[PDB]
Amino acid sequence: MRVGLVGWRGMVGSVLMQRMVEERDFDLIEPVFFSTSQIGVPAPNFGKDAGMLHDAFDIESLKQLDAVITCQGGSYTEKVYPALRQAGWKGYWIDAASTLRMDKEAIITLDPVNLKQILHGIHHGTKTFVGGNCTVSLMLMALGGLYERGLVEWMSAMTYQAASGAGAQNMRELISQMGVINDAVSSELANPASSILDIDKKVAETMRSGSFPTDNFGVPLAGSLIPWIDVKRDNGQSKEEWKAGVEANKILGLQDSPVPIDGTCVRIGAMRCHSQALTIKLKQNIPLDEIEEMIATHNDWVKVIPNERDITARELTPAKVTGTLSVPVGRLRKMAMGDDFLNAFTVGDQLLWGAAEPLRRTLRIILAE
Amino acid sequence: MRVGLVGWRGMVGSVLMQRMVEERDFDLIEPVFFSTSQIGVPAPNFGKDAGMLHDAFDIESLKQLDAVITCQGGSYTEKVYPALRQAGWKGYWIDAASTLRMDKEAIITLDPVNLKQILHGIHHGTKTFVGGNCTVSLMLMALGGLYERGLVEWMSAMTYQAASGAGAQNMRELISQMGVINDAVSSELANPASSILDIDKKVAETMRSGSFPTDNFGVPLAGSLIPWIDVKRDNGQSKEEWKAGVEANKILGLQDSPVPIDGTCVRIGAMRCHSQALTIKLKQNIPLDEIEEMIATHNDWVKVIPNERDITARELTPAKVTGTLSVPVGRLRKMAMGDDFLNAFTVGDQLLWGAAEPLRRTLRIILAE
Ligand SMILES: NC(=O)C1=CN([C@@H]2O[C@H](COP(=O)(O)OP(=O)(O)OC[C@H]3O[C@@H](n4cnc5c(N)ncnc54)[C@H](OP(=O)(O)O)[C@@H]3O)[C@@H](O)[C@H]2O)C=CC1
Ligand SMILES: NC(=O)C1=CN([C@@H]2O[C@H](COP(=O)(O)OP(=O)(O)OC[C@H]3O[C@@H](n4cnc5c(N)ncnc54)[C@H](OP(=O)(O)O)[C@@H]3O)[C@@H](O)[C@H]2O)C=CC1
Repeated sequence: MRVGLVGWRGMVGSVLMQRMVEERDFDLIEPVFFSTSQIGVPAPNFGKDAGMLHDAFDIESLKQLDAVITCQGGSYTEKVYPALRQAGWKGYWIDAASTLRMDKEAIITLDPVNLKQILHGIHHGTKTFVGGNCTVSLMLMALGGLYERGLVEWMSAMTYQAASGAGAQNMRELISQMGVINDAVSSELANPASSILDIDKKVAETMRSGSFPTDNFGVPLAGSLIPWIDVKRDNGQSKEEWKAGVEANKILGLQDSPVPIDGTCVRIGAMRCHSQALTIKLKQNIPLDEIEEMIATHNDWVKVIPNERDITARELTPAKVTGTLSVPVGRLRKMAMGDDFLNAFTVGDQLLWGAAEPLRRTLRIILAE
Repeated sequence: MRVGLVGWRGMVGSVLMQRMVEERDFDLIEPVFFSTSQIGVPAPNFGKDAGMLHDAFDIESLKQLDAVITCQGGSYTEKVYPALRQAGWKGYWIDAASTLRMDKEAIITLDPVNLKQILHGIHHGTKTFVGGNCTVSLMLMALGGLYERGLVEWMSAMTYQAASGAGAQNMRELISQMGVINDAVSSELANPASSILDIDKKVAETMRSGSFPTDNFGVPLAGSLIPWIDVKRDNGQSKEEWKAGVEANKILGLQDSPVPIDGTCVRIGAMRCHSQALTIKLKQNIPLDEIEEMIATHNDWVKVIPNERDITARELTPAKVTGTLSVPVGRLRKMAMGDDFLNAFTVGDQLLWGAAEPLRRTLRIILAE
């Protein structure tokens, strides 16, 4: 099987390449690397000599592939995908971009949750598989056990999303802002007797100055937060908040009687892990022990963290989860509103299960079929 | 009126002193400054000569006062208050500490919300007024218009709390961690050709190293978050989470039929502003227009922000709010769950309305009556 890799050099592409090498996926395929700016240059060697970098916009060369995994971006897909399908290409298009996500011909891939849907799609001619919004994937990887049993009446999700989710330059900007903040008061901080209010005044002024690097976020992120991600929609939601409801329900195949999912998506100063504080209304008053069981047994990556202070601080955080495929869920308890109200706090790496991993897994499933 | 000041030198006390100077509160009282570390030397001069520093632990001295405003802390209140009351002192004790908050002889003070209760208390013998938990005060300052009309059935609050809530040293630690993170990749941070994954790798290692400065938080805060604040309670709640409901209902005078308030309190890398994402269940389907008016007209500090991307990014954040008495609230909209489900996001400075402001206002109220 000849598999084309587009967008392998970017952020999500690099995590994918790294994962494909670790799982030795290249041993199972004939890799062909593409580029939109380094055509002709020798292709990267991840174990196999793939030759030179091909032209990512050459529909005719793309047509000779059996599948394509693209991490290039939405505009790329919009430009190339239509022309490629129209050229008669019937190969598998595995995309990280949100472009085709809601197309009737496409399946949002998150196999630990919807393997059956994916298989039925493969067995019935579906050739387009798209990774879901990073936030949706991480939410379902944590609560799949509940949704799977149709136990969720509705769910409010307040998120704490990492800078990396907006882009590599956004992550760089976050760390730069951190340095600028510290630079401004490094002397005072070194002086044990310095005034905290003096340090505070200086930090606020620094964050508010024109020199503070905010090209990418538009406003400060380090030392602050931004309660709005992506474009505004007519009902007042941001596109980020809207995606949760429509994507989760498509993944679960609940379009006919969707579960209401809503909340506020907030950008915080975390590097690359998204965390979510959920208010889950259950259709029944299930004993907490059984709830923890349903959650834990859903997949190999979710992890129920005991509702104890010390352990929660050490394991239910971005510092702990970053760079791993682990999806811890903690603070599980019934809420003051009633025993059919379940509180849950989860953390997940949005570059792995939230981006690269489903693409990886989808190729292995297709190969296995 | 002779008023003793205890804890005027610390973080909260310093914010209080500056506010008392700005409002010219000292022109209406005879201030007596107390110390827990050194006496006999001249007291601070915030306008008028106040004499020497008095022994904050001397019962006889405290008995000579008409009131005491203390920001010293609970340890101090526990040592002094009981003895002072047992000694027959009937003066007003205005406290920033949580010690007496749920005491049957104490009223939690947040006059823009419960002036009536405070006045009633003063006219009927109540001599102890305690400022509420910062998160409670900030939430009620933003949503008072709704609670005042008994329109809230329940509310789920997911917070984003600043380092200052934990203390001056915690704020310093947050900034130091930011510096350590930046230092680790400072050299390549600005080079767009360097691997963002390698940068991420180094930041992750740095945060995980034993030498990362975590003496106060125990784990990293900068670049991460900690979904647990204060000690665990027998149900699944942390003490911080538990406070919200009991304190809010006491302030509102609904202890016999309380509004269920619950959620997860999370510490994030902000300096001195607490933000909250609320899922508000209304008892009736009220037009969003009326809700906005109700919220906006409740007090002089709440500020309702249009539900638009750019204005939200610049107005509804700690960067905007820090060091000010403004309490913006935005993202107001009905949720997918139904027209009686209201989403809201608010930000407030936890050292002002969340700590110092209620104390000086209570003093002014007592002076007037
Ligand atoms: N960030 C996240 O957490 C998530 C992102 N996604 C999606 O994944 C897709 C790709 O995102 P992302 O990987 O962040 O995009 P990047 O900008 O990091 O990479 C995309 C392309 O930009 C080109 N490029 C230009 N300059 C550079 C450079 N200096 N270094 C490396 N590549 C460069 C490369 O193409 P070429 O080699 O041809 O020049 C690369 O393939 C997007 O559609 C995004 O929405 C989905 C879920 C999560
Ligand atoms: N931080 C926050 O956001 C909030 C705090 N609170 C409460 O306010 C109370 C006080 O907190 P906080 O103000 O942070 O306590 P601080 O540690 O900042 O100050 C308390 C006392 O420590 C002594 N002290 C010792 N060294 C110093 C120093 N180098 N500089 C200044 N003072 C020093 C002073 O007492 P002396 O002059 O007698 O030596 C001072 O009054 C607590 O009960 C807390 O729970 C309530 C809501 C919010």
